[PDB]
Amino acid sequence: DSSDLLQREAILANELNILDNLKTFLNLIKEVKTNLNILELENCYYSLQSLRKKMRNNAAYLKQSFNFQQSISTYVDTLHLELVSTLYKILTNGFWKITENSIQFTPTVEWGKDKVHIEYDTFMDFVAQQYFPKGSLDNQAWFILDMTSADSQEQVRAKLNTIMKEYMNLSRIVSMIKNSIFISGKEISYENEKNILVFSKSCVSTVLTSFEAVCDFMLDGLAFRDRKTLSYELGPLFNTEFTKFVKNNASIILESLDSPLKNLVSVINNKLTRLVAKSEVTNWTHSGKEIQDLLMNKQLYYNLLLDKVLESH
Repeated sequence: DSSDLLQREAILANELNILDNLKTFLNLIKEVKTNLNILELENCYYSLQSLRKKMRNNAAYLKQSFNFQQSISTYVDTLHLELVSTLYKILTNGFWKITENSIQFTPTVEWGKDKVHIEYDTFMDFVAQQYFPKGSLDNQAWFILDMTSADSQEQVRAKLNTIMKEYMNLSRIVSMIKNSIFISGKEISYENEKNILVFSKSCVSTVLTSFEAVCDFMLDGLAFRDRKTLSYELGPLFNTEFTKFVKNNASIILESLDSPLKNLVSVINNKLTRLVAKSEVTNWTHSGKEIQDLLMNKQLYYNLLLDKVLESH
């Protein structure tokens, strides 16, 4: 009974220490949650940074009984998922909306009930820094690594992985464009007002006009970031396939001196040239000389005919 009395006095002696400790944790969690509600999502990451610092450093923390301690560490986990999920929704469904035959981009959004202004470059600046600072996804980073619930961690990875794969490396956009340009019966269109690139199903004119849609979208539809990424990835192919197509349809494009397909071919040519300059890449070039010449000099048409004939002659 004096042991019961002792224990009771031990417990009470540690009470104010426990509540003070709890009070701190709640203040740090309040921080995370405040920032998340007011969509200060850059800050919110640093709020989680301090919190995971304090949790890593509290030696009492891991000594708390299983279920109680686990429930706090899981709460904070789902704040990890909440911040990333909010990031992913603003990105994959605010700045970008990519259906299976549309690609839409907007450099600005007014998000949530309180309608807060967010700018794509500012946003993508901190997102890159915090989650992909090496240029790829940091799988050894505390954000992923400190999480202690399997399902919420898998989900955080998945979301961050696709943000890299599809909204940084633009992989799906790159393949949608790749699978349509210069392919007969695959139409593409560009509505500059709503800034959407629409893929359809449906001649030499239609192919050129739809490749011009792609061009216009990259020239005028994108942030510097993504024009550069797509141009890096597609530029080589743009080059090979524009000219191959023009040469293959010479007799319809070049057979007359002032054929109306020449205006369109000219325009796409100067646009491809503006693209290289504008995207600032170095993996491909486009002076546009070869096409300017071909369109201007009838003899070059005759040369193609001559050349083609001599292959199987």
